[PDB]
Amino acid sequence: QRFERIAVQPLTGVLGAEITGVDLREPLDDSTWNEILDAFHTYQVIYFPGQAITNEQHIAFSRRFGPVDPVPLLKSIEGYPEVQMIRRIGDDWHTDSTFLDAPPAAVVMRAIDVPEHGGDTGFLSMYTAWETLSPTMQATIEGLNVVHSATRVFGSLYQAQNRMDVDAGDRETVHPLVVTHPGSGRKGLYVNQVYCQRIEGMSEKESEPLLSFLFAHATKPEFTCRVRWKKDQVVVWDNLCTMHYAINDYHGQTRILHRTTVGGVRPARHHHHH
Amino acid sequence: RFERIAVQPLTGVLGAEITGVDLREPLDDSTWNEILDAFHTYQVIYFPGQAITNEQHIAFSRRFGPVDPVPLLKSIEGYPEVQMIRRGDDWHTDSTFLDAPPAAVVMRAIDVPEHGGDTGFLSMYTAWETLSPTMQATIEGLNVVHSATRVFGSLYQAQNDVDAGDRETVHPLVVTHPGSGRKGLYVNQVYCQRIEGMSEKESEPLLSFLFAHATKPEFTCRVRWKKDQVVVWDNLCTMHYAINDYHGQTRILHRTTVGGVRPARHH
Amino acid sequence: FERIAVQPLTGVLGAEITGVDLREPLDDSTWNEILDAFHTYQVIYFPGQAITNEQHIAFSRRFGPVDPVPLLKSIEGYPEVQMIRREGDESGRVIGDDWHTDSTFLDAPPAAVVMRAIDVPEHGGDTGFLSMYTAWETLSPTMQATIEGLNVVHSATRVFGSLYQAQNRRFSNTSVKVMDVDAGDRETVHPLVVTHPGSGRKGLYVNQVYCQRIEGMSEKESEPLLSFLFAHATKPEFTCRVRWKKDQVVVWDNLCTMHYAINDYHGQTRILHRTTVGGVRPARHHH
Amino acid sequence: RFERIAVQPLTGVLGAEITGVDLREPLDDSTWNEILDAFHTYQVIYFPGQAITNEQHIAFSRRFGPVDPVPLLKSIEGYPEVQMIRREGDESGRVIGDDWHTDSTFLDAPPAAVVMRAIDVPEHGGDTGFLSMYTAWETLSPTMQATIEGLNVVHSATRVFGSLYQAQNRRFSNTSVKVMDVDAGDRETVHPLVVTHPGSGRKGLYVNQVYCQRIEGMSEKESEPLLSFLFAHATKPEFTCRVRWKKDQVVVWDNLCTMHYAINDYHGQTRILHRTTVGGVRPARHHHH
Ligand SMILES: O=C(O)CCC(=O)C(=O)O
Ligand SMILES: O=C(O)CCC(=O)C(=O)O
Ligand SMILES: O=C(O)CCC(=O)C(=O)O
Ligand SMILES: O=C(O)CCC(=O)C(=O)O
Ligand SMILES: [Co+2]
Ligand SMILES: [Co+2]
Ligand SMILES: [Co+2]
Ligand SMILES: [Co+2]
Repeated sequence: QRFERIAVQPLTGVLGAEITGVDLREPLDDSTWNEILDAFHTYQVIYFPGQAITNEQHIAFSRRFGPVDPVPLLKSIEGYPEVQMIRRIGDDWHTDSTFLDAPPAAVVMRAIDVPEHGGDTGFLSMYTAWETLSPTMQATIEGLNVVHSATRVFGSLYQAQNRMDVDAGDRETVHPLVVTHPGSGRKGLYVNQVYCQRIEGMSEKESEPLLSFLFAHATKPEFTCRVRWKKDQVVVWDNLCTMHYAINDYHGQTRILHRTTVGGVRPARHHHHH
Repeated sequence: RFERIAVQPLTGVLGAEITGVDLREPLDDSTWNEILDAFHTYQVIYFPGQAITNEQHIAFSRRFGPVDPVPLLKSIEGYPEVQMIRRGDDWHTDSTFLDAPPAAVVMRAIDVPEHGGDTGFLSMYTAWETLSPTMQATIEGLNVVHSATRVFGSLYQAQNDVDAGDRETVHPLVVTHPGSGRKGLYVNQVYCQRIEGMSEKESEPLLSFLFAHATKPEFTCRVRWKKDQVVVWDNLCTMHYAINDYHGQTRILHRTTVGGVRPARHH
Repeated sequence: FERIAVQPLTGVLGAEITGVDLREPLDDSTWNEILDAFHTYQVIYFPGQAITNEQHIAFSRRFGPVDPVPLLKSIEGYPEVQMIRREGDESGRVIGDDWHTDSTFLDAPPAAVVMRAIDVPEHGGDTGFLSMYTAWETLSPTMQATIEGLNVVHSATRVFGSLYQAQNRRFSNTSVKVMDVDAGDRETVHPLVVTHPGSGRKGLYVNQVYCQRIEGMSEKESEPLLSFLFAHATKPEFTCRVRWKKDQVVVWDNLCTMHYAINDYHGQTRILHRTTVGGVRPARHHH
Repeated sequence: RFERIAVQPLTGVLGAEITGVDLREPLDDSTWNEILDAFHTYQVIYFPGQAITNEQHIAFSRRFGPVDPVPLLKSIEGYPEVQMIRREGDESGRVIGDDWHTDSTFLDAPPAAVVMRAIDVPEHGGDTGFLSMYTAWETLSPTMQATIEGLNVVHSATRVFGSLYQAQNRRFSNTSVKVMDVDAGDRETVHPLVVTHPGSGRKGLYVNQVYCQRIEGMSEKESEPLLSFLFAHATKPEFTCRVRWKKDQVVVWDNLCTMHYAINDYHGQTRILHRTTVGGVRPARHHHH
């Protein structure tokens, strides 16, 4: 499509794009914002090189995407509670915090101090993962829901490795296996190995073959892109329709990023129509 | 509840010993109906001590459904419905690559080892019934492509009539038994290739899960063969497994096949 | 066999022993034949043996000293005799319904178990057995050479340790003692391949209930090999199936067999009494 | 380290951009030695702005070893040593190399290296994944390493152009691919599971899903779990890099210690690259007896 106010360079044939010709230190006019939002909706993960911005500017940019909440979480930046420090879940493919009834809609991350080489982030499209399934596979699983919890990350199953709050780790939520993105209207797969326990109404054993197949299917290299971080890069990813993977190939070097979270609504099959 | 025969179940899931009946003789209606009841309930049934003839084996078989005049290479001379079986070891049921596989098989031990050569059986009713309602609802409408390609078609030839080996048929994943009215799972690793409409990759995890689920020991029984034992198994709602632990000994049985109707979800 | 009658159950393992009265002391010649049959057939059963507790204990003592198993409740009056019991009304976890051999989380697991039917269903409640000699002997020479030197980490974590506590499938108070979680998590290491101290034969020694990983490997590294061995050892042709009749006594070798409890008797009482004979540390050689 | 070339590593595991060199020209000894160093270290190297001709591509290739064309691929027009990787705008058939593999491991002596040049490539799309089998090997536990180091693996082309290929329906186009012999597709060779690179002296894992059939001496059932585990382990994203192609980019990869993966995310566009293959020696555990 046509971009007049920004320059967009797609990273692959599936997802990811470099956005230039904008200064995120400044407020964005309506026309420029609308192009950024349509690039976000199309490309699903977008990155802005060369944006030496402040905390308030990071927060204000984030707010264009949706609400960002006065969080004061343990890793909140002092004086700027909407920004968290990320200093280095992780190295399995996932999307963030799917154990919540309403996970983030997006995340906006800024490199503060990063390696010259190493520390890439993989991304993939769950739209493409869904669309490459056969019509029969689609019809078979489209109505299923999946139980998500943090039990293997900070709940009882985690604790039971022998060598946050445990109740909060164990609390289950249920999301559709196939979700409709509230902004693009597109269907995407919604499952991940970090937080998904089982299909709602099935046993774990019953669920395992299907979940394992979907994990392997979604993560084929051709559904993926790889983002390199440079100092002052801003990355925004769609937390509903992508998954990501943190690459730890920079042993012994400092990696510091700041993060804001944009709030979403309950993942759903639709937002009041089909 | 059985007045004309004596029935001793082999396990809590399937299999039963039937005594108090002489298969040399014609069966009156009341006795036949009890045998058919026992067959429908226990799914694999065995009659010890039945020193019968070929025509008697054939006539007993005909009570279950049609048995076809057509000889095979292994037909007994003079008795083309009876075949000699002389000696499998994956769980299967027979000939599911056909549009209409056998409904049942009636096998008679002629000369068999004193120990060794058991046959495992399992119930696909119980395999189906131990799946959660949600798993059931999710897969009940699927159909499965069966062929003999890995037994005597192109895939077999590539690792070791080929057109007949490759010919595909489709059966429901879940079938209703035409006599009992019960639903059972219908899949096996020997002949099932993929789920109709799905790729192989899509299909394999679900098929492998169902194969592993159906073959848990508690869904199973084990039949020992004795001279003159007659065994009948339901070829739709059971699977079986040939145990080869009798290296170097003669094992001869006779078999008749009872014809069935196309496996289906409803009649 | 001159003193006993032995009827093998299959071509791989299992035999019926008759012509013996276990109410009586056994002369040397008869005992030696029973031991021969045990070593050969690996699981042996004696049909019509309406014996008392002292007699069960005395028969057990011929195999080795009595060393009770941690998890099971003792019968009233006899600490060496333990229950396997399930009630008509019970719906909780069934004791033994994955392939295993007993208590492999111990440094020195039982050598053998002698179990007697007290009150059992007319049909239902069989026990599966398999031979780990045969499991080992059907591996290719190259597979054998590849894994013969490996050891395996065993623990009870999924039965009464932290992983058990973390899940919902729960044992009944009926046959099973209250237990310590640290003792459930405690690791022991055994060889993957063991030499039976009585027969001198090599057998595979791994089971899905108690084995966590191969010593020195990660769980991920271990899983393919362990899963392959579990599937390989449990093929039906390596197996037999024992039916219980009232007063049948069964003896199994706890080192070279595995067993499987079949629960196809929902709604019926099943009671058996059991004595456990102590063994020594599993090892690759006894020289 | 580098005085004659500029080297920019792509990731912390493998891959590097090489600039400050003109591949139209012969390379002096000092410059070649640095390129070879970089190749040995980074395992896949790429040279962005190299509008070279066929003779120059061939002459650069010869610095790595002699030219030994790969069985499957079609030669270009005036040059039998230069082969096409090509997919047309229109094409819907099997894509060349869309499983992780290294090339032609069914040969007793597979290629040591490949040098590939972009002729006409999409503006976005058609990346190639690479990974390091040194790093795959080195992240296995010492005990796992000791357990499998002595195994050998049977390779053949049966699923690419032998009987198993003929028995299935997913078909290559006539476009980049020669008509092939089924017996040659089925012919087995055996390589060690762990190989020593003859130039770097480093051990790397040597297994791939395209050509490996079983472990020598084992049944298929015995072999499958180990091979599947190694395939999954070697292809973790952190062992990988992703190379984007620009027109006139020259890429050289080590065919012994890397694997690669062709990404097909450019449905409806032409992609043409030209390739020369450098011959290598029998993979082996040691080059010192
Ligand atoms: O460090 C990164 O690139 C992203 C890490 C991650 O998994 C997250 O914060 O969601
Ligand atoms: O042991 C048996 O009689 C069953 C033989 C068999 O498996 C077959 O009918 O294909
Ligand atoms: O109940 C049975 O059949 C055997 C249970 C068991 O595993 C045991 O007693 O060790
Ligand atoms: O097309 C590509 O990206 C590489 C394909 C491949 O495997 C090859 O050229 O050997
Ligand atoms: Co994350
Ligand atoms: Co059969
Ligand atoms: Co037990
Ligand atoms: Co290739």
